[PDB]
Amino acid sequence: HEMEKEFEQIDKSGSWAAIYQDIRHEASDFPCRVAKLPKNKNRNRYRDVSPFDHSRIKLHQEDNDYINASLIKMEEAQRSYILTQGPLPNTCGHFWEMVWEQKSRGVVMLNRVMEKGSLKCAQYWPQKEEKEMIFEDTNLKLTLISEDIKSYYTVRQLELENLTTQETREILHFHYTTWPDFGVPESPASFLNFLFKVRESGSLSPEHGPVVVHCSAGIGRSGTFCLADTCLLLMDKRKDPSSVDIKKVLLEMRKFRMGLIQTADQLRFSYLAVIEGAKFIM
Ligand SMILES: [Mg+2]
Repeated sequence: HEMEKEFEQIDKSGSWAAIYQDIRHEASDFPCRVAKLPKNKNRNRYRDVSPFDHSRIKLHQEDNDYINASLIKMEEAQRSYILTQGPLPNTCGHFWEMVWEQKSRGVVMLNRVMEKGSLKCAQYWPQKEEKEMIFEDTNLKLTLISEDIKSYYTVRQLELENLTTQETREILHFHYTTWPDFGVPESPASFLNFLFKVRESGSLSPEHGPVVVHCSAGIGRSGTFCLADTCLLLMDKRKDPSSVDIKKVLLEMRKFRMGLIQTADQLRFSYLAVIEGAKFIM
């Protein structure tokens, strides 16, 4: 591989910081007028992280249609993802309305609810079978049916019911529970095993709505997930897999949501995950 020796070169020169700065400078800037309306102030977890108007997900019920979520439609890779912030105590109803309305089958969570003793996401799913959640604003019920708890991630079977129609769906909740408190994983092996399990589930199939991916702001770890998955798809489809340019792919993604990949260490980690995943995509 070359991005393999190309990885070596960037490591060698200590230019991750510079390459990452270049991405920030080159990234698209589109308007986020709706996210910034006064009435949406309490629907944003971070004032500095907003969906662009052109790609935001719109809620369908008769109220206010806004949720901080973006559709990332990766044209060449042929896969779409919704990236969204960790829901707030007042937007869990909206979050599950989005999953229903967009026909998602999987939700991918990349943080723990509390990290370093600080809350990063509301408890937006039920931890106990007998204590289901009812979101009275959006008329949805959510029940934990089972979970498969593993050392580095947990997969939950959730039943989401539209209480208006009594229709139900099974939603798979893929929760990577072991991202470090500071920095990125030393090795991408667990992250890749996690991604491959999400893939294996069918949750990323074009038969279903886009997978919902989140972390706390929905741009950093979430960025890393969608970037690695898309690069690996492009290296599998493209006539010559060495032509896939991770910085170009990330700029393409950032036409859909700002800020994806939040640090130079995250950008390095994405490269490393894609290089290692490729060996596995053998
Ligand atoms: Mg119990």
